[PDB]
Amino acid sequence: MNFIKDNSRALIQRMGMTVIKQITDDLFVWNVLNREEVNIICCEKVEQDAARGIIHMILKKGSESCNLFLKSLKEWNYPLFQDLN
Amino acid sequence: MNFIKDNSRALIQRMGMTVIKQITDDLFVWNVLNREEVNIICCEKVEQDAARGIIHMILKKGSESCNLFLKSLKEWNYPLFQDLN
Amino acid sequence: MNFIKDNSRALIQRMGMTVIKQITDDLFVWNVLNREEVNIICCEKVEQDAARGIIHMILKKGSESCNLFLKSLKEWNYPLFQDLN
Amino acid sequence: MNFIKDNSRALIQRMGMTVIKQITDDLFVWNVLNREEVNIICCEKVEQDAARGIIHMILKKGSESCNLFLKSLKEWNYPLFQDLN
Amino acid sequence: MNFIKDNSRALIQRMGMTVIKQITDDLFVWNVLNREEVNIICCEKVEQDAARGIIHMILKKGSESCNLFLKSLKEWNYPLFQDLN
Amino acid sequence: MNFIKDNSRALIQRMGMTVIKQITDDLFVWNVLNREEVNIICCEKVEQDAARGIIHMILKKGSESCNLFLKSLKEWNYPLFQDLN
Amino acid sequence: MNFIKDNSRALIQRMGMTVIKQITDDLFVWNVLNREEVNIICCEKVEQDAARGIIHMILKKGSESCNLFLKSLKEWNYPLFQDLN
Amino acid sequence: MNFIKDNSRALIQRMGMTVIKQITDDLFVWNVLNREEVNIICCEKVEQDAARGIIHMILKKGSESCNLFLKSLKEWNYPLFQDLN
Amino acid sequence: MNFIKDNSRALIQRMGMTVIKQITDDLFVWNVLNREEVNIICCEKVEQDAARGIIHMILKKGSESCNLFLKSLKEWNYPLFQDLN
Amino acid sequence: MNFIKDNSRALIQRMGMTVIKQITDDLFVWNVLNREEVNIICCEKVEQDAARGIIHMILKKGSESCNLFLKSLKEWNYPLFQDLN
Amino acid sequence: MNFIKDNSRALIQRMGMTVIKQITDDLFVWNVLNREEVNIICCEKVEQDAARGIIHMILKKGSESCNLFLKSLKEWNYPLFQDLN
Amino acid sequence: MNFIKDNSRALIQRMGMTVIKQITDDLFVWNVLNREEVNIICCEKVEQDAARGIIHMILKKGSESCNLFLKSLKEWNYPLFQDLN
Amino acid sequence: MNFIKDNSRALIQRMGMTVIKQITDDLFVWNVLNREEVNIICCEKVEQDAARGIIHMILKKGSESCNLFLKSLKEWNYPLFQDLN
Amino acid sequence: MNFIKDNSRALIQRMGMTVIKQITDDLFVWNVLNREEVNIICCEKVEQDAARGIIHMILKKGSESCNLFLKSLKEWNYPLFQDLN
Amino acid sequence: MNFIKDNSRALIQRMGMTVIKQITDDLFVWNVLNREEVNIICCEKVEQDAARGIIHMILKKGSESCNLFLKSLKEWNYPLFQDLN
Amino acid sequence: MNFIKDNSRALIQRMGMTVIKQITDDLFVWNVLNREEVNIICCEKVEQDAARGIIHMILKKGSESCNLFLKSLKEWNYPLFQDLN
Repeated sequence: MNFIKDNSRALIQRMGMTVIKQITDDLFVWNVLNREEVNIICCEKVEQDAARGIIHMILKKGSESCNLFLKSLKEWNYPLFQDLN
Repeated sequence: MNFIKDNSRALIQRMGMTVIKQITDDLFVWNVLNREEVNIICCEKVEQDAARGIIHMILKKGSESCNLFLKSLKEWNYPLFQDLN
Repeated sequence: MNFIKDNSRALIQRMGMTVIKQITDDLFVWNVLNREEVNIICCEKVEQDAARGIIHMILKKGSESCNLFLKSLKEWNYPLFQDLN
Repeated sequence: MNFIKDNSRALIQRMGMTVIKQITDDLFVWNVLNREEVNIICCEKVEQDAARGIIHMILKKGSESCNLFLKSLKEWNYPLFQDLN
Repeated sequence: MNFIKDNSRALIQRMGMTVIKQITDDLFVWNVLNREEVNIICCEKVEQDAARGIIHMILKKGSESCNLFLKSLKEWNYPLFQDLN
Repeated sequence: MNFIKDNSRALIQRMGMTVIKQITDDLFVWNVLNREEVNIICCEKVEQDAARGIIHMILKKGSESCNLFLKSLKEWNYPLFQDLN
Repeated sequence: MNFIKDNSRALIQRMGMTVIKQITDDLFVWNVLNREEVNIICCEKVEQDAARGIIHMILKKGSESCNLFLKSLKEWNYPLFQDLN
Repeated sequence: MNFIKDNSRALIQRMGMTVIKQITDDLFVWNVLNREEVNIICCEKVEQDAARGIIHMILKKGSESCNLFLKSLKEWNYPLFQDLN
Repeated sequence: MNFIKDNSRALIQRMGMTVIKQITDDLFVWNVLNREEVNIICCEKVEQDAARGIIHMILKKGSESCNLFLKSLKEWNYPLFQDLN
Repeated sequence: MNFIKDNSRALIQRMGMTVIKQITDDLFVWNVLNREEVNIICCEKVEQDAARGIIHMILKKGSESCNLFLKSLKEWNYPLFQDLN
Repeated sequence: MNFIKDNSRALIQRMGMTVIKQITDDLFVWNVLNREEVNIICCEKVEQDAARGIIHMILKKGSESCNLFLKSLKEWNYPLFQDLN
Repeated sequence: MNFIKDNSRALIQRMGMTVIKQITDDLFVWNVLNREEVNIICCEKVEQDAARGIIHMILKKGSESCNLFLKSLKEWNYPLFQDLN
Repeated sequence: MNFIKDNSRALIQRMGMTVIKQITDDLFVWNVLNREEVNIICCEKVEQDAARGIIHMILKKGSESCNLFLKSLKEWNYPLFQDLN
Repeated sequence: MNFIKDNSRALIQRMGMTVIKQITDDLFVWNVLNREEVNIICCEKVEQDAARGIIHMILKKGSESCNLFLKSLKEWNYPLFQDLN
Repeated sequence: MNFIKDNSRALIQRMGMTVIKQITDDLFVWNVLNREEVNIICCEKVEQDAARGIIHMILKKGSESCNLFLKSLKEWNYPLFQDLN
Repeated sequence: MNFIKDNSRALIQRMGMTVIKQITDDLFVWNVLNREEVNIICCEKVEQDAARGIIHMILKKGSESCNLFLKSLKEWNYPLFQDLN
């Protein structure tokens, strides 16, 4: 995805932990991330580090699986994604 | 395996450490890698280096033992293997 | 132990940190693990990594000392060990 | 359980703390969760985090032990489970 | 201390947070634990984790300093220590 | 700063978390620490560890930026800074 | 760059890990460092070692690509770069 | 120092991380360890490994600089040093 | 190749190990280097020595096979190759 | 020693790094290994390689100095040495 | 041995260093290779060179001593020896 | 062979040691070179000298035995032999 | 330098890696060691070997360039250099 | 050259291998030494022997080609050449 | 020396590289071996070969200079020299 | 000796350099070969040539001095001498 890579500087900044545990919920229900790739993200204390944990697991997982993150970002935390565009 | 060799440039890139410790779990349970060939992989810090550690232990171990890696890659980290095809 | 090795793929998955700090309690009281081999396990953040930390310290410690783990798994977290069989 | 996994996005959202301390009561009386796996759940402040604490302790504990959660969800908080179906 | 080590499985279970903040009070007044070794114990949320925090700071601090814990356990929470013997 | 370095043993001891989240407020408003260097400090549980987190981010940030910490310590928690001198 | 080389003794000292993971974010978005040259930096535990990891990847990458580091150092951690001049 | 070397087996065992970050505070204020030799110690996860990190930096730093460690061990964690003698 | 030979003084200097293990990945997938000619390169500790290991295996392998190195250098580590021209 | 040589295949397998840094502690306190012969062992990443590092420094150091290893193996990691016999 | 000689082209290719240090362990315990004939093998950096080091020490050592290598290859690295046949 | 003789100026130049130890592997398995005619080649330090060692042992060994070298050069180091034609 | 040569037995012993990467920082900023003579030092695993790597690059580089090492040893690791005199 | 001949006793002593592989890089780029006259130098293990290998290939190659060595010695390893004068 | 010659079979066996680089340190500080006679010893890969390198440089260097080796062997690696007698 | 002469065709073939430097160690300690008759053997590069160097120095040195070779061949490299009989 070109969108996630170009906005990755702000998506590791303004994202926030309270939506990261909600986005990685929908990424697990849709069988993208397994349980142990959630525990890599959600166990890190700083919200910027868990934001680095998702995005580098998105960009390795194809381009069609980048969408299911971005569909989960337009549902949870829409005012970021409205301002991100 | 022709599949692992041709995709080895991307499989050392998009694989990720969180699944490498999960794939080398199933490779140990199925008696492919012993314990000391897991410690060569999982002790390396960069996730790209542990990805070079598995694949060069796969390609030396036959062709029928390449499958048990690839069966473990369609279970753990399927959105890579879906996008890898 | 043949039982721990064959189920090691699921025992690093469904085990959970809340019982790992309870199993390695009973492994320390029964003088299997010393204190520094508990700190290797319990300091790791992901619950799958501490689960890899116990099991690879069990399989190196004999076969009769594998039982004291498995006796501690039928006391703490029995619904796993009921479903594991 | 396929039911808990597919509805896990909504079950960490609409569940609520007042029933989570009541469901983990029945999970303790039926010897699924011990006391220390209740203290992992009930000590977390946000009701969404304790909801993530139960469900990831259910999915690791077999499939037959997923039912005793779901029997406790049709007794306590039935209007969720009526609307969940 | 042989007594604390042998009962450490139950002392991290039945102890309880409400006495752990009272025992580590008397351990601070008697100059065993400083303030920062109380903050390691009392900031942990689960009462079993703060119980692991005291006991592993007792067993490292000599054998004569194990007594001042045990004198503080026969004053605060005597019905445990009565049933512990 | 010679003042912060010489008193750093007591400033990681008597500082306290309730003022550390107030000092790192004024350090963020004055554009010294960004948001992610606050999350390194304030997410640590022990108040001595967050006190080690500020001071080692002060001493790396110049000498003129050490003052804005010390101006924020004479406003918030003056009875320490009165007794520190 | 003459500026980075002459200040490299202090830039491996006062830089700090919390900005190094933020600078190497902007170095990746601007296509200077790929992902595996971030994992060489950010996986090292000491903040001085990750600071040696960036700067020796800057000085090998041209002189015009030294600027994009220095533009990212005047945005993230400006009080260093103000005091560095 | 003959005292630190002979008790180094127990000083890497019973020391504990909560005092190691307090001893290496006083070792930095007294200009023995610089900042990067603290980051070698305090970034290691196991408390036994950070205890190996101090003592092997003491025994290389003279004999008169071994005292300032031992003066900092009779202030912080005296019940060890009382029982160590 | 005239380009690799003339810039070989800087290509053994500014190249870096983190891209050398990535370039020799693409050189192996495209059947230029076999596995044992990668192990000559990647096992050498200094990044300048592995850079001498690739280039002297390029210049012996034809001129049309020099391109596949240079195509792999415009993909991995482009800011060198941008500044190299 | 006939015991160490005959069991050297399993002692480089089931030993584990967490006890190797504890055995080479007691080997240093008893003046068998100096500091630089510990750094040969403990700096190697794989736990099997540090296990090869001790044993080949034992078998070169006499037969009476093989005992002090074996006394340190019956104290630290007794369930191996119980199962080793 | 006719088997080792005919497969020596692949046994210096697919063998791997992680099993070569494990095979030459069992060759030393069974008194085939002494210590200095292990140091000829295991000190070579490329895994293909240590594989040339074993096999040319096997073929000089009789035919009955070729078996103890091949018994150690059916225990360590069986998926090669399964695919080798 | 007319092909080896005419290209012998470049085959002692661009060949490389890493393939010379691989070609003389296949020349030994096919019973062309014995072991002592490999030790004449592979013990020479410069890769150009071992390249002079093979080719002058090829041209003395018939013309039909020149092919088995050239079949081993189209398998190992094909990009030379592609560019050699 | 007579001072470095006479104390070279202790300077390869008590120096330590954490200051060797800091001394060779200042030796690079002052244009004594280039980058590839740092990679010879800092890539060696044992701290005694990197200490042998600096000192034998000092004694070959003049006598006036021995001072810039010794000025960097009185800034970084002064308690050694205080005890060295 | 009179300068190289008179200082050849010290230039085979204080030169060092890490610059010899860097000087013979620039001697190859400037078409003085071909590849096989580098392999005579750089394959020798002792750094004094490779230093004898360059200088006796300089003094045979004219006097105007002695300069390109000496220009490469004032760029790489200037503190020798500063102290050599 | 009669002692070194008679024990030279075991001193090239049980000595070990980690003390050989420490003994040849003290042999250089005491002006026995120059730098180039250390590089003959320490550059050899097998620890038995560097042990042959010292002893044959001792026996050529007088009998009074054999002592300074043996004084350096009773300081570094005393448990050999205790068992050697 | 009739045994060495009749097996001299295989003893110059299967012997190997790693034991030849170990046999000529024991031949020197027992005052058979002096130092200069070791340097004739061990300086030859091919292991078959050093094997021709020992045996033709054995057969000239009596018959009772042939035994001390053969006693040193039943200690070092016994699996040859077991298969030689």
